[PDB]
Amino acid sequence: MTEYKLVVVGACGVGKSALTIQLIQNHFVDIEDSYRKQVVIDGETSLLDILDTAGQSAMRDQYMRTGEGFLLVFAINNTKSFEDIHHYREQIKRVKDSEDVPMVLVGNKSDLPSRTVDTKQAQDLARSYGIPFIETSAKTRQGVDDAFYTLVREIRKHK
Ligand SMILES: Nc1nc2c(ncn2[C@@H]2O[C@H](COP(=O)(O)OP(=O)(O)O)[C@@H](O)[C@H]2O)c(=O)[nH]1
Repeated sequence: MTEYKLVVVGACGVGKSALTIQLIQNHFVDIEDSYRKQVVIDGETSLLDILDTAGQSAMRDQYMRTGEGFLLVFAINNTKSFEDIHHYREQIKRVKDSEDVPMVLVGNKSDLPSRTVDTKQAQDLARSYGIPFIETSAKTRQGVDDAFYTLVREIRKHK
């Protein structure tokens, strides 16, 4: 059976944990740093081993090296978190020592009316990196499966 090591990166408070909890435990409440569950994606059974991190040591650099795919998460009501995305992508590329690393850009908190990051901005950035962009809400579950499953699919095309 296939195991996919995924890493969810992004600034503090963007909803990395909420997204992962929603995926794995199917709920949202307004504490675990890692998660593990077997799911079926496009008919293939996959064990997802997922780490949520903001980069703020030995475990971290380790999980980056072996992480096979990365969700780059920002919140649509957090301009700084969007600006931080470049730093996260560059850091990953450095540690992987590679230019073809599976990634997906995730704009979370899409249910909220406060928006300071335009969808156009995010789409343009994703196009530049050559990766998918998915709008999500850990609260409503919008895009949650799609974000993670799309990443798994990026990992497959990569191999
Ligand atoms: N409204 C809304 N709140 C969210 C969403 N995702 C996370 N949150 C809230 O944002 C806060 C920080 O989320 P958290 O998962 O701890 O962020 P993390 O530091 O990236 O893991 C918490 O109060 C969450 O309930 C979302 O999609 N919508």
